[PDB]
Amino acid sequence: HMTSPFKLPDESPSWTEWRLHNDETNSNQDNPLGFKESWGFGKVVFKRYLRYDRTEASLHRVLGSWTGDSVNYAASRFFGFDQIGCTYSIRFRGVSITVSGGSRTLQHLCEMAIRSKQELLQLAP
Amino acid sequence: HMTSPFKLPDESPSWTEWRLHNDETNSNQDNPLGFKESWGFGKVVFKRYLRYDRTEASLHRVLGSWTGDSVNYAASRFFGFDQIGCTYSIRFRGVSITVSGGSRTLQHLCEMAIRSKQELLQLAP
RNA sequence: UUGCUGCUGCUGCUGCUGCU
RNA sequence: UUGCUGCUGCUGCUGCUGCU
Repeated sequence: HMTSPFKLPDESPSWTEWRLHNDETNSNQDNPLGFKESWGFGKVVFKRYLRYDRTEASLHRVLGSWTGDSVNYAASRFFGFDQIGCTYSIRFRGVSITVSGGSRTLQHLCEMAIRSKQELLQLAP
Repeated sequence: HMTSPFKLPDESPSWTEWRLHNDETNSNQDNPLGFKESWGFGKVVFKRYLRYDRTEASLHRVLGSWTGDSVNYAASRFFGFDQIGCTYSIRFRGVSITVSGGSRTLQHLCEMAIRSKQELLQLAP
């Protein structure tokens, strides 16, 4: 058991739900069920698939999936004298963004990760 | 010879200039000579080190180092039926951002790359 | 484009090394 | 933190493969 940086649980679709969504949507790279994101600290990675429908209500919900404080609490379990690498990644509609650097830069990594997340999820389709 | 996506030439400092800058600046991860960025198309990568001093004039100059059109002109030299991977990376003050995906998403990659570049270069120190 | 296995080729990050 | 060499460990992207 490990404390996760995420504050919402994973919502990965089953294979059947994915196949049903594929049968009832025209392009499904344009209209996925949601997006995937992950936070890596040294060799430990935590991942989420979150549903997102491009409304303001849904954007607000998924932007609450991690904060600077929840990331710092989870990441500090792995910190010591030497710096470790930290990475946030998010993929949505065929585009991935990663924000990465050493643990001494974690506050800045979170600031850039949250802004990347918001821009990507709001990208004109 | 290859057509580059960049519209400004490389400004990598020499080793001596870097050592002189290191002797006259207090922290040099806080106050680097500039930032590094690269555009990768399949296995071909183009890189720049650009000087940047955190003023509006300098931000405006370095945001002119590539556009959607200069990236598309350079990247289309490598396109064909199958998609290739495309990646933009930028590192500044210890934080790297990469934006990546397949060549069919290149317009969106540029849109997200330019926004990432601007946020990172404007990040509060 | 759900999740995962094996292969490939590139990148990015951390640490280390030897120049510059 | 200039640029580069060799090592390491993770990630991300493209393509391919076999489930789900």
